[PDB]
Amino acid sequence: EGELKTIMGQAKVSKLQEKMKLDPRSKITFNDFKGIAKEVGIEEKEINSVSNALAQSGSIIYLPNSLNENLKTSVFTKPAHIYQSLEHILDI
Amino acid sequence: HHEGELKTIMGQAKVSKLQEKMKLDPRSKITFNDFKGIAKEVGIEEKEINSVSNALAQSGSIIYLPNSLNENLKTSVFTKPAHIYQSLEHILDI
Repeated sequence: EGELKTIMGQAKVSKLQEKMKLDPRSKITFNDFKGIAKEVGIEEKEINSVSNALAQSGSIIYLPNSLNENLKTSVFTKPAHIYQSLEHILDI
Repeated sequence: HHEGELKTIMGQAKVSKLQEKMKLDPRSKITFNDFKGIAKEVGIEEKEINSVSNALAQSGSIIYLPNSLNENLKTSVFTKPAHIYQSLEHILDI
């Protein structure tokens, strides 16, 4: 509702992005992503909404509906390389 | 979406390039119309801009407050909001 609450809620998701940049892993379980998010004050009640906003923003790749077991539970935290590689090998 | 992994990823790649453009742009505050222009430069249609701008705000990549009553905030996009987050926590100690 109010501007400050909005900005401060958003700041947590920015700190989430910061932590994922510094983590050396590029692929983590959703359970691990949940835990990093908790570290910056994002509760489990908000995690589905935050993951959907990060996926639509292009900031993570997360494919919970995939039939592949690997992809279904995995969060790609540095997707930029994946986007670039895909456009190159498929010549988009 | 079941079975749309490749379609999902490449649609996301457009918004990723939009965040790239905004990191490289030296401006830290632009109008929403300028933002729309930049998004269309990476191939994001007018029809998806409101959903893209919502996902970017919720992920903390922009500040965009269309419901504000301050006319300037209402039509402005903050493209490097990390400095604002940090400053706000600093000056209000929260």
